[PDB]
This record gives sequence, C-alpha cells and structure tokens, in this order.
Amino acid sequence: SVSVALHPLVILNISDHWIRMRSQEGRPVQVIGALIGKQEGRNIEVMNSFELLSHTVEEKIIIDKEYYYTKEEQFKQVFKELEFLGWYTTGGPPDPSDIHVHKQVCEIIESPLFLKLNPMTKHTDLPVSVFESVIDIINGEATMLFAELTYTLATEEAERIGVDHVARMTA
Repeated sequence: SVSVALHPLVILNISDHWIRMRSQEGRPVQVIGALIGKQEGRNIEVMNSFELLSHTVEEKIIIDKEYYYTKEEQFKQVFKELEFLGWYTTGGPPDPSDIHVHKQVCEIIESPLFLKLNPMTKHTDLPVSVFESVIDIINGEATMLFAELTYTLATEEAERIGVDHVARMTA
C-alpha cells in the first residue's frame, strides 16, 4: 500500500516511446522503460521516465541490465536527488509476460511500481494504470499477481511550462 502521484511528463514520455518505436518498426510494438522520482514514506511521486533496452531470449523478454546501470548512472549524474521507482510497458491488462519482467525489475529495486499504458483506447480518457505486485497463495503455491493502485496527477509549480501551457498552443 502506497500513494502514487504521476507527473504528466511520464505519460507523455511513455506514449512518445511507443509512437517512435511504431514509426521505426512500421508496426505497433511493446515498449519498456524505467520510472524515476522520489518516495517519502508511503508517498511515491513519479517524475520522469526513460527508455530501456530489452532482448528476446528463449521467447522471453529480458531487460538489459548493463544498459540499465549505465543509463541510471548518467541520469543520476544530473538528477542527484531522484531514484529508480519501477518500470513501465504498453499493452492491455497485466499478463504473465509482465510478471516475468517484473521479477527481473525486483532484482534492481525492492517493491518496484509497474505502470501500463494502453495505446489502443478510444474511449478512456487516461489509459494509464499503476500496479504493485503481491504474492498470493490459493492451491498450494506462491503466485505473483498485480494489485491495481489508485493514482493522482501530481501538482506542479506555477513556473513550470507544463501540459496546460503547451496545449493552449497546439489547437
């Protein structure tokens, strides 16, 4: 149980990653990355994200750890006060592939957040969901599942040039 505030930039970044990869590959593809921000007590503020490299090995998605560590290192050289908080991907509801990848991310951080963005909604006006993992037992054995969390959009400073300011210009 945590409270989660999401900065608009995170949502825009993830959609951007998906749009750019779809253009590059000529088809929609799943994209994966890191969530960055701050946590104080049970309160998590998700401030930014960045793309991560993965490889498909024996038909499974493997996060490139060496890529991640270099990427994190460079990010922290600039943003000294921010921390890795979890990971994101795109698609529908959480699935067994997400579970397999989440277990890798659990090797980087204790209790990573998981954010999924659905790039194929036409109806929902914020196709983003956030999860934490839980280990449930029902017929003998530990089973990792995702529990969905409520989130809010993070309050931003008056001097920030944010989504409202820029949206006034686009249309």
